[PDB]
Amino acid sequence: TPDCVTGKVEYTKYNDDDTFTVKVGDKELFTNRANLQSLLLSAQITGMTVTIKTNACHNGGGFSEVIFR
Amino acid sequence: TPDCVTGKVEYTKYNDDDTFTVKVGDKELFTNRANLQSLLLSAQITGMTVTIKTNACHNGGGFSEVIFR
Amino acid sequence: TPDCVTGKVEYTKYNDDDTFTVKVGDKELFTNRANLQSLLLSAQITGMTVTIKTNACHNGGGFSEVIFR
Amino acid sequence: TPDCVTGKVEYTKYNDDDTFTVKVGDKELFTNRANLQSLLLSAQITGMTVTIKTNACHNGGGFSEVIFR
Amino acid sequence: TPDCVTGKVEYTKYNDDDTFTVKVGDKELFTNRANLQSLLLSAQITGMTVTIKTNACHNGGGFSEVIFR
Repeated sequence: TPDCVTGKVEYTKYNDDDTFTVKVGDKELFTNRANLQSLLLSAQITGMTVTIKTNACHNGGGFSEVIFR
Repeated sequence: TPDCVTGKVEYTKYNDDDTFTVKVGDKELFTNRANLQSLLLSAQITGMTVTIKTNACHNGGGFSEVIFR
Repeated sequence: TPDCVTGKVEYTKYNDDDTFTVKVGDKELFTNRANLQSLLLSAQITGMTVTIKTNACHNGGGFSEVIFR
Repeated sequence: TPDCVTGKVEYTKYNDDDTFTVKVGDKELFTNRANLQSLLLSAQITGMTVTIKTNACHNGGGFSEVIFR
Repeated sequence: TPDCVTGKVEYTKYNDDDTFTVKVGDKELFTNRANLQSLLLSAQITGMTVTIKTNACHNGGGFSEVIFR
Protein backbone atom coordinates (compact mmCIF):
# COMPACT_ATOMS: atom_id res chain seq x y z
CA THR A 1 0.00 0.00 0.00
CA PRO A 2 1.51 3.39 -0.97
CA ASP A 3 2.56 5.92 1.65
CA CYS A 4 0.00 8.66 1.84
CA VAL A 5 1.31 11.10 4.45
CA THR A 6 4.11 11.28 7.08
CA GLY A 7 4.28 13.74 9.96
CA LYS A 8 3.28 14.49 13.54
CA VAL A 9 -0.44 14.11 14.44
CA GLU A 10 -2.09 17.58 14.43
CA TYR A 11 -5.35 16.36 16.08
CA THR A 12 -7.52 13.26 16.38
CA LYS A 13 -11.33 13.07 16.47
CA TYR A 14 -13.70 10.43 17.80
CA ASN A 15 -16.61 10.22 15.43
CA ASP A 16 -20.24 9.49 16.08
CA ASP A 17 -20.11 6.17 14.20
CA ASP A 18 -17.15 5.08 16.40
CA THR A 19 -14.53 5.58 13.65
CA PHE A 20 -11.46 7.72 14.48
CA THR A 21 -10.11 10.61 12.38
CA VAL A 22 -6.51 11.74 12.46
CA LYS A 23 -5.02 14.81 10.76
CA VAL A 24 -1.42 14.38 9.59
CA GLY A 25 0.16 16.89 7.22
CA ASP A 26 -2.56 18.18 4.99
CA LYS A 27 -4.81 15.10 5.02
CA GLU A 28 -7.68 14.23 7.28
CA LEU A 29 -8.05 10.39 7.20
CA PHE A 30 -10.19 7.96 9.27
CA THR A 31 -9.92 4.39 10.48
CA ASN A 32 -12.53 1.97 11.69
CA ARG A 33 -10.06 -0.25 13.51
CA ALA A 34 -10.89 0.23 17.23
CA ASN A 35 -7.40 -0.94 18.25
CA LEU A 36 -5.82 2.04 16.51
CA GLN A 37 -7.62 4.65 18.66
CA SER A 38 -5.42 4.60 21.74
CA LEU A 39 -2.30 3.81 19.69
CA LEU A 40 -2.83 6.99 17.60
CA LEU A 41 -3.69 9.09 20.68
CA SER A 42 -0.38 7.90 22.30
CA ALA A 43 1.51 8.80 19.09
CA GLN A 44 -0.06 12.26 19.34
CA ILE A 45 0.70 12.68 23.05
CA THR A 46 4.36 11.66 22.59
CA GLY A 47 5.05 13.55 19.36
CA MET A 48 5.75 10.47 17.20
CA THR A 49 6.10 10.64 13.42
CA VAL A 50 3.43 8.47 11.79
CA THR A 51 3.26 7.30 8.18
CA ILE A 52 -0.31 6.45 7.13
CA LYS A 53 -0.42 4.07 4.12
CA THR A 54 -3.63 4.07 2.09
CA ASN A 55 -4.94 3.96 -1.45
CA ALA A 56 -7.70 6.37 -0.44
CA CYS A 57 -5.11 9.19 -0.09
CA HIS A 58 -7.49 12.17 -0.02
CA ASN A 59 -9.48 13.98 2.74
CA GLY A 60 -12.05 11.67 4.22
CA GLY A 61 -10.14 8.57 2.97
CA GLY A 62 -10.04 5.47 5.19
CA PHE A 63 -6.84 3.67 6.30
CA SER A 64 -5.74 0.65 8.31
CA GLU A 65 -1.90 0.69 8.02
CA VAL A 66 0.25 3.00 10.15
CA ILE A 67 4.01 3.07 10.95
CA PHE A 68 4.84 4.64 14.36
CA ARG A 69 8.31 6.12 14.63
CA THR B 1 -22.81 18.65 14.80
CA PRO B 2 -22.19 22.12 16.33
CA ASP B 3 -19.26 22.77 18.64
CA CYS B 4 -20.48 22.96 22.18
CA VAL B 5 -17.42 23.73 24.28
CA THR B 6 -13.60 23.89 23.87
CA GLY B 7 -11.07 23.87 26.69
CA LYS B 8 -8.95 21.78 29.02
CA VAL B 9 -10.73 19.01 30.99
CA GLU B 10 -11.47 20.24 34.56
CA TYR B 11 -12.48 16.78 35.89
CA THR B 12 -13.97 13.50 34.73
CA LYS B 13 -16.40 11.25 36.62
CA TYR B 14 -17.23 7.57 36.24
CA ASN B 15 -20.94 7.18 36.81
CA ASP B 16 -22.89 4.38 38.38
CA ASP B 17 -24.56 3.46 35.07
CA ASP B 18 -21.11 3.16 33.42
CA THR B 19 -21.42 6.45 31.48
CA PHE B 20 -18.55 8.99 31.84
CA THR B 21 -18.95 12.70 32.64
CA VAL B 22 -16.42 15.33 31.66
CA LYS B 23 -16.39 19.00 32.69
CA VAL B 24 -14.98 21.37 30.05
CA GLY B 25 -15.47 25.11 30.35
CA ASP B 26 -18.77 25.69 32.03
CA LYS B 27 -20.55 22.53 30.82
CA GLU B 28 -20.79 19.14 32.42
CA LEU B 29 -21.51 16.61 29.62
CA PHE B 30 -21.62 12.77 29.55
CA THR B 31 -20.93 10.02 27.05
CA ASN B 32 -21.98 6.42 26.98
CA ARG B 33 -19.24 5.36 24.56
CA ALA B 34 -16.94 3.11 26.65
CA ASN B 35 -14.01 3.73 24.25
CA LEU B 36 -13.97 7.41 25.14
CA GLN B 37 -13.24 6.82 28.86
CA SER B 38 -9.50 6.28 28.73
CA LEU B 39 -9.10 8.66 25.77
CA LEU B 40 -10.67 11.49 27.80
CA LEU B 41 -8.70 10.60 30.94
CA SER B 42 -5.46 10.77 28.84
CA ALA B 43 -6.54 14.16 27.45
CA GLN B 44 -7.00 15.31 31.04
CA ILE B 45 -3.67 13.90 32.25
CA THR B 46 -1.73 15.53 29.38
CA GLY B 47 -3.49 18.90 29.36
CA MET B 48 -5.02 18.57 25.87
CA THR B 49 -7.60 21.01 24.50
CA VAL B 50 -10.80 19.13 23.65
CA THR B 51 -13.76 20.33 21.60
CA ILE B 52 -16.96 18.45 22.46
CA LYS B 53 -19.55 18.61 19.63
CA THR B 54 -23.15 18.00 20.60
CA ASN B 55 -26.68 19.20 19.99
CA ALA B 56 -27.45 18.61 23.67
CA CYS B 57 -25.21 21.58 24.62
CA HIS B 58 -26.39 22.09 28.22
CA ASN B 59 -25.42 20.57 31.61
CA GLY B 60 -26.25 16.89 31.68
CA GLY B 61 -26.26 16.72 27.84
CA GLY B 62 -24.85 13.61 26.14
CA PHE B 63 -22.14 13.61 23.42
CA SER B 64 -20.23 11.22 21.20
CA GLU B 65 -17.94 13.51 19.11
CA VAL B 66 -14.69 14.91 20.51
CA ILE B 67 -11.64 16.57 18.87
CA PHE B 68 -8.36 16.07 20.82
CA ARG B 69 -5.74 18.74 20.26
CA THR C 1 -24.56 9.21 46.29
CA PRO C 2 -22.66 10.81 49.21
CA ASP C 3 -18.95 11.55 49.02
CA CYS C 4 -17.06 9.00 51.01
CA VAL C 5 -13.41 9.98 50.74
CA THR C 6 -11.22 12.43 48.76
CA GLY C 7 -7.45 12.26 48.40
CA LYS C 8 -4.53 10.83 46.47
CA VAL C 9 -4.49 7.05 45.89
CA GLU C 10 -2.14 5.39 48.46
CA TYR C 11 -2.14 1.96 46.71
CA THR C 12 -4.33 -0.22 44.52
CA LYS C 13 -4.72 -4.00 44.63
CA TYR C 14 -5.89 -6.53 42.05
CA ASN C 15 -7.92 -9.14 43.85
CA ASP C 16 -8.30 -12.81 43.19
CA ASP C 17 -11.97 -12.46 42.18
CA ASP C 18 -10.99 -9.78 39.61
CA THR C 19 -12.32 -6.84 41.69
CA PHE C 20 -9.94 -3.90 42.34
CA THR C 21 -9.23 -2.31 45.73
CA VAL C 22 -8.06 1.25 46.17
CA LYS C 23 -6.91 2.93 49.39
CA VAL C 24 -7.72 6.65 49.61
CA GLY C 25 -7.45 8.49 52.91
CA ASP C 26 -8.27 6.06 55.63
CA LYS C 27 -10.65 3.83 53.65
CA GLU C 28 -9.95 0.71 51.68
CA LEU C 29 -12.77 0.35 49.08
CA PHE C 30 -13.27 -2.02 46.10
CA THR C 31 -14.97 -1.90 42.73
CA ASN C 32 -16.08 -4.64 40.41
CA ARG C 33 -16.22 -2.40 37.34
CA ALA C 34 -13.37 -3.67 35.11
CA ASN C 35 -13.21 -0.32 33.27
CA LEU C 36 -12.14 1.44 36.45
CA GLN C 37 -8.94 -0.60 36.88
CA SER C 38 -6.65 1.23 34.48
CA LEU C 39 -8.37 4.57 35.14
CA LEU C 40 -7.58 4.29 38.86
CA LEU C 41 -4.02 3.07 38.23
CA SER C 42 -3.48 6.16 35.95
CA ALA C 43 -4.89 8.41 38.70
CA GLN C 44 -2.38 6.83 41.06
CA ILE C 45 0.55 7.15 38.65
CA THR C 46 -0.17 10.84 37.96
CA GLY C 47 -0.99 11.93 41.51
CA MET C 48 -4.66 12.84 40.85
CA THR C 49 -7.12 13.65 43.62
CA VAL C 50 -10.03 11.20 43.50
CA THR C 51 -13.38 11.45 45.26
CA ILE C 52 -15.01 8.05 45.74
CA LYS C 53 -18.81 8.29 46.24
CA THR C 54 -20.48 5.36 47.94
CA ASN C 55 -23.13 4.47 50.49
CA ALA C 56 -20.92 1.62 51.69
CA CYS C 57 -18.44 4.14 53.19
CA HIS C 58 -16.46 1.77 55.43
CA ASN C 59 -13.43 -0.54 54.89
CA GLY C 60 -14.27 -3.28 52.45
CA GLY C 61 -17.19 -1.22 51.01
CA GLY C 62 -17.86 -1.39 47.26
CA PHE C 63 -18.13 1.66 44.93
CA SER C 64 -18.81 2.52 41.31
CA GLU C 65 -18.66 6.36 41.21
CA VAL C 66 -15.35 8.24 41.12
CA ILE C 67 -14.43 11.87 40.28
CA PHE C 68 -10.87 12.28 38.88
CA ARG C 69 -9.33 15.71 39.42
CA THR D 1 -3.12 -15.17 50.59
CA PRO D 2 0.44 -14.76 51.94
CA ASP D 3 2.83 -12.16 50.56
CA CYS D 4 5.33 -13.81 48.32
CA VAL D 5 7.65 -11.03 47.15
CA THR D 6 7.84 -7.21 47.25
CA GLY D 7 10.05 -5.03 45.07
CA LYS D 8 10.42 -3.20 41.77
CA VAL D 9 9.68 -5.19 38.58
CA GLU D 10 13.01 -6.36 37.03
CA TYR D 11 11.42 -7.51 33.71
CA THR D 12 8.15 -8.83 32.32
CA LYS D 13 7.66 -11.44 29.60
CA TYR D 14 4.74 -12.19 27.29
CA ASN D 15 4.52 -15.93 26.91
CA ASP D 16 3.46 -18.03 24.00
CA ASP D 17 0.32 -19.28 25.78
CA ASP D 18 -0.71 -15.65 26.44
CA THR D 19 0.20 -15.74 30.16
CA PHE D 20 2.50 -12.97 31.49
CA THR D 21 5.63 -13.49 33.61
CA VAL D 22 7.03 -10.90 35.95
CA LYS D 23 10.34 -11.03 37.84
CA VAL D 24 10.30 -9.31 41.25
CA GLY D 25 13.09 -9.88 43.74
CA ASP D 26 14.35 -13.36 43.25
CA LYS D 27 11.11 -14.94 41.99
CA GLU D 28 9.83 -15.36 38.48
CA LEU D 29 6.01 -15.70 38.69
CA PHE D 30 3.25 -15.76 36.01
CA THR D 31 -0.36 -14.73 35.75
CA ASN D 32 -3.07 -15.72 33.34
CA ARG D 33 -5.25 -12.70 34.04
CA ALA D 34 -5.13 -10.65 30.80
CA ASN D 35 -6.10 -7.46 32.68
CA LEU D 36 -2.88 -7.57 34.66
CA GLN D 37 -0.61 -7.31 31.60
CA SER D 38 -0.72 -3.57 31.00
CA LEU D 39 -1.09 -2.81 34.72
CA LEU D 40 2.18 -4.66 35.44
CA LEU D 41 3.96 -3.08 32.46
CA SER D 42 2.89 0.39 33.80
CA ALA D 43 4.18 -0.54 37.26
CA GLN D 44 7.48 -1.46 35.59
CA ILE D 45 7.65 1.70 33.49
CA THR D 46 6.98 3.98 36.50
CA GLY D 47 9.17 2.19 39.05
CA MET D 48 6.33 1.13 41.39
CA THR D 49 6.84 -1.31 44.26
CA VAL D 50 4.60 -4.34 43.78
CA THR D 51 3.73 -7.04 46.31
CA ILE D 52 2.71 -10.30 44.64
CA LYS D 53 0.57 -12.53 46.94
CA THR D 54 0.47 -16.22 46.11
CA ASN D 55 0.55 -19.65 47.68
CA ALA D 56 2.66 -20.87 44.76
CA CYS D 57 5.63 -18.78 46.02
CA HIS D 58 8.41 -20.42 43.97
CA ASN D 59 9.83 -19.86 40.42
CA GLY D 60 7.21 -20.68 37.85
CA GLY D 61 4.37 -20.20 40.40
CA GLY D 62 1.12 -18.55 39.25
CA PHE D 63 -0.53 -15.51 40.94
CA SER D 64 -3.58 -13.31 40.64
CA GLU D 65 -3.22 -10.82 43.53
CA VAL D 66 -0.94 -7.78 43.30
CA ILE D 67 -0.64 -4.56 45.37
CA PHE D 68 0.71 -1.55 43.39
CA ARG D 69 2.43 1.09 45.47
CA THR E 1 12.50 -20.70 22.19
CA PRO E 2 15.84 -19.17 21.13
CA ASP E 3 16.52 -15.46 21.45
CA CYS E 4 16.28 -13.83 18.09
CA VAL E 5 17.08 -10.16 18.64
CA THR E 6 17.59 -7.74 21.58
CA GLY E 7 17.51 -3.95 21.37
CA LYS E 8 15.39 -0.83 21.45
CA VAL E 9 12.30 -0.74 19.17
CA GLU E 10 13.14 1.27 15.99
CA TYR E 11 9.50 1.46 14.78
CA THR E 12 6.23 -0.46 14.95
CA LYS E 13 3.62 -0.90 12.22
CA TYR E 14 -0.08 -1.77 12.34
CA ASN E 15 -0.81 -4.02 9.41
CA ASP E 16 -3.89 -4.33 7.29
CA ASP E 17 -4.63 -7.86 8.57
CA ASP E 18 -4.49 -6.55 12.18
CA THR E 19 -1.06 -8.11 12.91
CA PHE E 20 1.65 -5.80 14.34
CA THR E 21 5.22 -5.48 13.04
CA VAL E 22 8.13 -4.35 15.18
CA LYS E 23 11.67 -3.58 14.01
CA VAL E 24 14.39 -4.40 16.57
CA GLY E 25 18.04 -4.51 15.55
CA ASP E 26 18.18 -5.67 12.00
CA LYS E 27 15.01 -7.81 12.00
CA GLU E 28 11.48 -6.89 11.11
CA LEU E 29 9.18 -9.40 12.90
CA PHE E 30 5.37 -9.55 13.36
CA THR E 31 2.94 -10.84 15.95
CA ASN E 32 -0.71 -11.68 15.73
CA ARG E 33 -1.32 -11.42 19.46
CA ALA E 34 -3.55 -8.34 19.87
CA ASN E 35 -2.48 -7.93 23.53
CA LEU E 36 1.09 -7.26 22.45
CA GLN E 37 0.23 -4.13 20.41
CA SER E 38 -0.01 -1.57 23.19
CA LEU E 39 2.67 -3.33 25.27
CA LEU E 40 5.15 -3.00 22.38
CA LEU E 41 4.14 0.61 21.66
CA SER E 42 4.75 1.44 25.39
CA ALA E 43 8.15 -0.29 25.19
CA GLN E 44 8.91 1.92 22.20
CA ILE E 45 7.68 5.12 23.84
CA THR E 46 9.74 4.51 27.02
CA GLY E 47 12.94 3.28 25.38
CA MET E 48 12.82 -0.27 26.81
CA THR E 49 15.16 -3.04 25.67
CA VAL E 50 13.11 -5.93 24.27
CA THR E 51 14.26 -9.48 23.52
CA ILE E 52 12.05 -11.17 20.92
CA LYS E 53 12.29 -15.00 21.07
CA THR E 54 11.27 -16.90 17.95
CA ASN E 55 12.25 -19.81 15.77
CA ALA E 56 11.25 -17.79 12.72
CA CYS E 57 14.29 -15.49 13.25
CA HIS E 58 14.36 -13.81 9.82
CA ASN E 59 12.59 -10.74 8.28
CA GLY E 60 8.89 -11.31 8.12
CA GLY E 61 9.09 -14.03 10.84
CA GLY E 62 6.26 -14.24 13.40
CA PHE E 63 6.74 -14.22 17.21
CA SER E 64 4.74 -14.44 20.42
CA GLU E 65 7.40 -14.27 23.19
CA VAL E 66 8.91 -10.95 24.29
CA ILE E 67 10.94 -9.92 27.39
CA PHE E 68 10.54 -6.23 28.35
CA ARG E 69 13.45 -4.73 30.25
